[PDB]
Amino acid sequence: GSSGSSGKWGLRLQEKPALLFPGMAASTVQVAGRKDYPALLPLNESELEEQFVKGHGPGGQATNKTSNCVVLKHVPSGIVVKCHQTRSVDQNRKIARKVLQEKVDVFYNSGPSSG
Repeated sequence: GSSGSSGKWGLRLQEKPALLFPGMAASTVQVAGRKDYPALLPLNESELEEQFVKGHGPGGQATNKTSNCVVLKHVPSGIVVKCHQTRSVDQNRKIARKVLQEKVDVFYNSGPSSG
């Protein structure tokens, strides 16, 4: 075997610390809080397609009969509705339009329903 040594002497220096300065304290935007800003959306009546019931085809049970049942649906939303309030087609149209408007509103303000 063998051995050895190394008397590595040395010196050092230092001084007192100095002062510092403060930093900025900015701010930023927050969440919306709410999430249902829109409601009862404008349903353009000139953008809809209606249908009229004259009877029903062979379907066994039920098989609807001739009535002033006006049918209305939303094109982009595909939601359909069948209302019958009076014997007047144009009165039933209005009533069908308002009920469809309520349904399309939530379909735009929210998502689908199980699908």
